[PDB]
Amino acid sequence: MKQYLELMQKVLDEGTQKNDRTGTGTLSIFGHQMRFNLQDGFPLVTTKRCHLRSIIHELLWFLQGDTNIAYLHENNVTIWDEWADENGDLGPVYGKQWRAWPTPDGRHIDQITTVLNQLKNDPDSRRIIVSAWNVGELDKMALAPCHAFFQFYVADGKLSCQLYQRSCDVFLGLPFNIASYALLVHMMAQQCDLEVGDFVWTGGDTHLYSNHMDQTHLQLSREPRPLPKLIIKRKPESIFDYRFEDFEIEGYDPHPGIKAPVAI
Amino acid sequence: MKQYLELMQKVLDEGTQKNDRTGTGTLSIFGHQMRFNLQDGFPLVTTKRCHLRSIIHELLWFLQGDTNIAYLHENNVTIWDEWADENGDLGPVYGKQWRAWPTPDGRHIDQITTVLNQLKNDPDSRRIIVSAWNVGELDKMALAPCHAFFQFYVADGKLSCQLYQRSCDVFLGLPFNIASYALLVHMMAQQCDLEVGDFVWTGGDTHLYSNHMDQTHLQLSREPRPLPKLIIKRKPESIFDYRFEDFEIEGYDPHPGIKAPVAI
Ligand SMILES: Cc1nc(=O)c2cc(CN(C)c3ccc(C(=O)N[C@@H](CCC(=O)O)C(=O)O)s3)ccc2[nH]1
Ligand SMILES: Cc1nc(=O)c2cc(CN(C)c3ccc(C(=O)N[C@@H](CCC(=O)O)C(=O)O)s3)ccc2[nH]1
Ligand SMILES: *c1cc(=O)[nH]c(=O)n1[C@H]1C[C@H](O)[C@@H](COP(=O)(O)O)O1
Ligand SMILES: *c1cc(=O)[nH]c(=O)n1[C@H]1C[C@H](O)[C@@H](COP(=O)(O)O)O1
Repeated sequence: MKQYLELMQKVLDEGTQKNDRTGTGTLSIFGHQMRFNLQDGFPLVTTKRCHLRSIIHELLWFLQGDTNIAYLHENNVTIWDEWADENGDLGPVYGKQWRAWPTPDGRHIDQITTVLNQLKNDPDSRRIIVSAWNVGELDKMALAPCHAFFQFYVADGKLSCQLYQRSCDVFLGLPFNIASYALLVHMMAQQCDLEVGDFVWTGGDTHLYSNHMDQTHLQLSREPRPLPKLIIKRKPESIFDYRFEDFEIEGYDPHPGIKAPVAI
Repeated sequence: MKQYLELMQKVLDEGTQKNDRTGTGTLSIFGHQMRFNLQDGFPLVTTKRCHLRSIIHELLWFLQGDTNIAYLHENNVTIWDEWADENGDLGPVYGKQWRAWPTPDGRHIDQITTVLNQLKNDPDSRRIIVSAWNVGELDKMALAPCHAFFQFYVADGKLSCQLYQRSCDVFLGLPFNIASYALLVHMMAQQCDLEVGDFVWTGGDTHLYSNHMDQTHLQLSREPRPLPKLIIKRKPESIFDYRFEDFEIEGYDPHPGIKAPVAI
């Protein structure tokens, strides 16, 4: 989509070569922001084919508060397999922090129903935030939160969200991370009787792995297609009540898929 | 500064009227990014005289892990007075989270020592982060962290920093918060023998209070002037050892100060 392909060109035009944790090497920029108006269409990348099925299941998993991959395995999603231990555990990553952030005096905060209650009862709050960056449990996590912190905002009956992604693999994770949060914004807005506004993506270390260069130029030679449309077929009683079958993407005609190795 | 006045105008042309928690009223936008190259000069606003003494003592108060305004008073800095209790405490705000984030099991993480050790031993890390947004202690704080989360980055021997500020009073808090983190970048870079890079500012709810319209219009009438340069006179033996006397600003020629009421 125009924003995404301009980001790729930007990393190529001004990225600095950097060595990294996995030993693969990246081309990197620091600091970027893009905005997607969710009323223009659902932001699912069309210059390569993305698997919506994996995106939806991972988001339903996060919302259930789950951090073990068995659910994802029951649904034929293997995107988190490489970081899971022998028991299928990833440690207190996203789902646990969203649904049960532990306090130092023995409580657990459910940040997702806190946010829902804020949007319903106090939508002009400047504190409507969900953080996955829990400094005291970072060491128990298989991988530190890439999409770390996000904030909601309501203006003129529309819900907007801004995500700070501290680390971003542009080719592989970012198509998935944009679609996932746009989906979350449609579900929140449906629960609060709000319209969808903007998804704003802000990035920290935004990079392209050295072994993704050919597939990046191949993708960069393609014209974006019209954006698909998201249809939710049901309003569940709670945001924790949605299921895969409630969503319908319409009009998605992508270019061929492009395979790329994930750096572990 | 060009970017600062540009944001100021953008909030006026684009802002939506919001009833906020103080019953004052704001015009706000959501999602904004600004980039300051620290090689070009220290970003202290010149279209109004800013008081650097207050900026320095607050940042030094933060690095000492102190949340009691007694120290600020010892140095006659009055900025946090309206939020402290009968004993001068603000609760576990900025300073406490930066130097002793409480783990669920009773320990504390010093995020500043962690960051110094990462910049020295692993500068390619994509995890060099300080979070003041401690979900389990927010209810104890007099005001929730405005400048909430920040990340360091190193490329080509230069140290960059991005701040995510979830709530921003453009006229009062922002000149102050920008100078504050530019200063911290200069001190970290000196301790880690790096050159300064970019200070990237990203805002969430970015606003102008209804009772600052006149002084915002006054400020928008003034030509920005060349940026000052910062000199750190002494190299302390740790980042916890700077003192007010070690910093000099040079070439700071501002337009006259502009007085404006704070919303409490
Ligand atoms: C280096 C690295 N980059 C990543 O983007 C990344 C992503 C996740 C998890 N995640 C959020 C994923 C999103 C997309 C993925 C992926 O493997 N995509 C394949 C297709 C998988 C499928 O069939 O659905 C692809 O798009 O080619 S994995 C975990 C660690 C990571 N590590
Ligand atoms: C509504 C609100 N807006 C703020 O910007 C704000 C800022 C702080 C703390 N802070 C970050 C402060 C920075 C600057 C301030 C101020 O009143 N400045 C005056 C005079 C003080 C001085 O610097 O000598 C000025 O800049 O002229 S207060 C606390 C609560 C807030 N509340
Ligand atoms: C992490 C997880 C996700 O959902 N999407 C992402 O883009 N990533 C990427 C970022 C980086 O390339 C790697 C995580 O490694 P690190 O912790 O930043 O070193 O996966
Ligand atoms: C908070 C403190 C700071 O250092 N900088 C800021 O700009 N502010 C402002 C933001 C907002 O106007 C107010 C805090 O109120 P709220 O918690 O956002 O409702 O102070």
